[PDB]
This record gives sequence, C-alpha cells and structure tokens, in this order.
Amino acid sequence: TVVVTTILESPYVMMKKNHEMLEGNERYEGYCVDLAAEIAKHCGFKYKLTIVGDGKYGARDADTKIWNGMVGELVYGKADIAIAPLTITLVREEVIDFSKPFMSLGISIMIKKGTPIESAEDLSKQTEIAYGTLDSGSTKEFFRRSKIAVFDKMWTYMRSAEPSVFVRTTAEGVARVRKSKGKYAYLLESTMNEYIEQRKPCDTMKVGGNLDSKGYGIATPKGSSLGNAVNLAVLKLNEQGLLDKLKNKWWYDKGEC
Amino acid sequence: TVVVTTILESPYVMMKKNHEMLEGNERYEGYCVDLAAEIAKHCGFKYKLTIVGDGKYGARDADTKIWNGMVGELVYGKADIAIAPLTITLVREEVIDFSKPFMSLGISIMIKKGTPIESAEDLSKQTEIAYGTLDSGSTKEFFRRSKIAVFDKMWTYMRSAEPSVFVRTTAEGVARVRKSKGKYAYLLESTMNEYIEQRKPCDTMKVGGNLDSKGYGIATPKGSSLGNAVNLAVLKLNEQGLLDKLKNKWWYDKGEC
Ligand SMILES: N[C@@H](Cn1ccc(=O)n(CCC(=O)O)c1=O)C(=O)O
Ligand SMILES: N[C@@H](Cn1ccc(=O)n(CCC(=O)O)c1=O)C(=O)O
Ligand SMILES: [Zn+2]
Ligand SMILES: [Zn+2]
Ligand SMILES: [Zn+2]
Ligand SMILES: [Zn+2]
Repeated sequence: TVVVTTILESPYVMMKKNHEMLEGNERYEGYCVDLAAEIAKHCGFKYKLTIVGDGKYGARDADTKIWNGMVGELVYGKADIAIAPLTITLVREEVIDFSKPFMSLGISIMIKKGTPIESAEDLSKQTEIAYGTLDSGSTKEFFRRSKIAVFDKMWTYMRSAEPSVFVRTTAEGVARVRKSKGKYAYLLESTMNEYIEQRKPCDTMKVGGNLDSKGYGIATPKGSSLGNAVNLAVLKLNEQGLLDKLKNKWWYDKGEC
Repeated sequence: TVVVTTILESPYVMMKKNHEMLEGNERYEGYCVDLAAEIAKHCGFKYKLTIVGDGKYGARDADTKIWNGMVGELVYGKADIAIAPLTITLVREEVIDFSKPFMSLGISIMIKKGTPIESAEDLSKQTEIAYGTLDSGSTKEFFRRSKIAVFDKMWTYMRSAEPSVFVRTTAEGVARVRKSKGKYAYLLESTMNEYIEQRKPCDTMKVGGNLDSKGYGIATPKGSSLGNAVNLAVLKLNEQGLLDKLKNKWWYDKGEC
C-alpha cells in the first residue's frame, strides 16, 4: 500500500461535509483526490491518503538544513508519493523527483472588483493603490531578484512601502484586498487567484497576464520505482484531456459566481 | 529544554510582523506566549515553543481511537506541555492532566450591529434572524442535549433550519454574521466573541450573558514532573492579578474599536 502525503488546500484536498460519517480515503474530496485515483489506477497500486504532519509544503531550514512539510516526509522516508499543488523548484528537485507538471501557473494580480488596474505595469506607474505579496517565498523572491524594469520598480516600492504591504498567509492577502476598498492589490499564484474569483462574495478579480511561469508536479523520493510510471500517467492524463476536465470541474463547475 | 505545544490562534499566539528577522520563541507574541514565559519563570525551566502540526486542539477519533491535535502530541510523546485555549473536559482529563483554569468562558451570541437581538430569549422567539454554531463541537452539543426551555426551542429550530445554520469554522461563522446584513447570529465562545468585538471593522457585538460556564487549562501528561508546579503557578499568577492583566492587554489595550 502506497502512502500518499497531501495537504488540506481547497479545492485540491478538502474534508467532505459528512466526513465524520466516513473513513479512510473517502473522507476527502477535491482535485488532488480525483488525481490520486487516476494516478493509482494507471500505475496499478493501492494507496492511503494522509495529511502531511506539519501542514507545510516543503522548505529547508537555513540553520539545521532539515526539510519540513511534504518534501520532508518524502526525503526522510515517511511517505511514498506526494500529490498536491507542489511547485517544481530547483532546490526541491535537488532532493526529490518531480513528474512533468500536471498544472501550469504563474504569478498574477488579484484586485477587488472595480479597481482601475489591468496589469503589473499599471501598478508600477501609480501610487494610491498599494500592492504586496507573502512576506517570504517564490513570489517575493521573484521581484527581489528581477532585472526587468517594471518588476524592479515594483520591488523598490514594495520593499519600503508603509504600512507594510506584505502578508503572512493567503487568507491574509485576500482579506486585505476585500477590506481595502480597492486600495490594495495582492500578488499571488494564478491558480489560487482563479479559485477565489469563483467563490462568494465574488468581489475579487484576476487581471493581466501572468508575470512568470511554473507548474505543479507529483513528487516521489529520489530513485523511487514509482517515478517513471507516475510521469507517464501525468502525460497520458493530459493527452486524454482529463487534467483540463478536472480543473474545469473544481474551479468552474463548482464555482459560486 | 521543555517542549511546549501551542496553536496559532489570535490573540493567544501570533507571529510578530517581523518574525522573519527573529528566532526561536521570539518569533511569537500573544496571551499564551506571555503566559508560557511566566509559567516557565515560576517553575524554573527552559522551553521551546512549537505549533501543533495538525492545527487541532484535541479529539479522539471513534474509529482509529487516535487522539489528534495538542492532546495527541502530549499522549504520544511529542511535547511535554500544552499551553493554549484548551477547554478542560472529562474526555480529555481521562488521558492528560489539566491545571486549574487560567481563563473562564461560556457560550455567547455574536450579532452584526443593528440586529434587533439582545439575548438568547430574543433569538428563540423568532426565525427571521437565523442563528447557528459550528457543525461540530461543545457549543453544538450543548444545545442538542439541553433540557432547558429556550435552549430546547433554539435547538429545535437550528436542527431543521434551511439553509443550514451550521458552519465549518469560526471564520465562516464570523464572516456569515458580517455579510448577512443583520440576518444571522453566531453562537460561540465568549472569549472569541469579545476579541472579534475589538477588531476592525468593528461591526459586531456580543449580546446577553453567557449560556454556560467552562474554563481553559494548561495540559501535561499523566505523571509529568511538571504537573504540580504548573498548577501552583497558575494559582499564583491569578492571585497576583497577572492573568487579568494579560487578558486586558491582548483584548482591550490592543483593541481597535
Ligand atoms: N505551490 C506552493 C504552495 N502553494 C499552493 C497553492 C497555492 O495557491 N499557493 C499560494 C497562493 C497565494 O499566493 O496566496 C501556494 O503557495 C509550494 O509549492 O510551496
Ligand atoms: N477551547 C476549544 C478550542 N477553541 C479555542 C478558542 C476558540 O476561540 N474556539 C471557538 C470560537 C468559536 O466558537 O467560534 C475554540 O473552539 C477546545 O478546547 O477545543
Ligand atoms: Zn484514467
Ligand atoms: Zn513569514
Ligand atoms: Zn511572574
Ligand atoms: Zn468537519
């Protein structure tokens, strides 16, 4: 039985409303729960879904050099595979193996409906509408290291804006956009932006094209015997149109706006 | 070094805005962070604050018979003491020890300012203004088992109300009160009600007296070498007026309304 590690993040993995009457894998539902079933079917294995112990995705402590979250569970042998919205990054690819991406994404802009902003360039040219990102992570790092004029201008602003424009969590960034009467725009992953856009109170909107490109991949321990099969399954699913179908179902078919 | 388990719940434990520049226990602030320092001071031990991995307080699954949250961390040896807003209950006291209560609370009513409701009696006499609680937990169970008229009347209503008046999380309940335009009242722990009342946009109000009584307590494993000292520490802090100073500090001095 393959131990799958995942994380509670809507609409990827959520508790069914009646989860208390259920048990095992049936307690969960969502995009990744559906994806796990597909992968298992094509790779030919039985599995058990478990929620990552520390509820984190995967980062290496600069001091101890220890990995936490799902990457950690894979690295230290606590799980056999990770199916969740885990970004494929150089540092993680150095310690675990990733499948080809099952979803493509990029940094995007979230605004409260009605805000007169249509792109990052628009944000960089004005001042009365503040904007920020998570206080740590790839999105913040993207701006900090950019050599592109527009993003350099945005980073210069964000790094010294007052009050601070950074937030610690997604919920924090979304709430700020929603209570700032259009005076705050949040920079986040397009997938989350797109999801929130389809959820009540339906007062946010994703604008402009993505600022960068990346994707989520299924992860397995280095030199795992599941790596090859899982990679082929992800390609087969995309070719069959199933990845797009799954995305449309959990983002739009179940939308509230 | 004593391992302390706690949970990110405002204003009990929160991440300082400059946490990325701080280390260890200094990354956190809040009522329980202050309480932990006092308890360790008077008990004479060194400690390290850790956040419970699954973000839960403590319940036993009737299936697996496994304890989750902070109670689980104590019973399975992951932490030596739990310092958080953990309600003292019979089922929990059966596996861990609780200090005398450091804070008293009870079920209360939260309304959007403007709602013509001043008590549980007012709610029980009508239906235009819907009211509910978490879909699971002590508050819901309180109503389900009550033999008291008014509470029986309230439960008789809640159990058959449509759409469902129950919510999955505190955030959901609070958000529902704020966006229901005076048509939903939320029943919750007085401590959280009093806290929300002091947070922007200052659009909610706590009405009526508590419907019941209970307390939060510090938890330690059975046979812990710290059990006795922790208990005496709580009593001394109460007698010194320290517990009330901390409540006033985190609820009102730092209040925004
Ligand atoms: N892919 C990330 C984890 N992850 C997943 C989904 C998601 O929506 N967001 C962030 C959304 C936001 O920007 O608020 C995120 O950070 C990782 O690999 O660590
Ligand atoms: N004391 C509970 C945990 N706990 C702590 C703080 C709190 O505000 N609320 C609930 C607030 C609300 O009713 O929405 C709560 O359920 C336990 O011991 O499990
Ligand atoms: Zn298939
Ligand atoms: Zn941070
Ligand atoms: Zn003292
Ligand atoms: Zn539930």
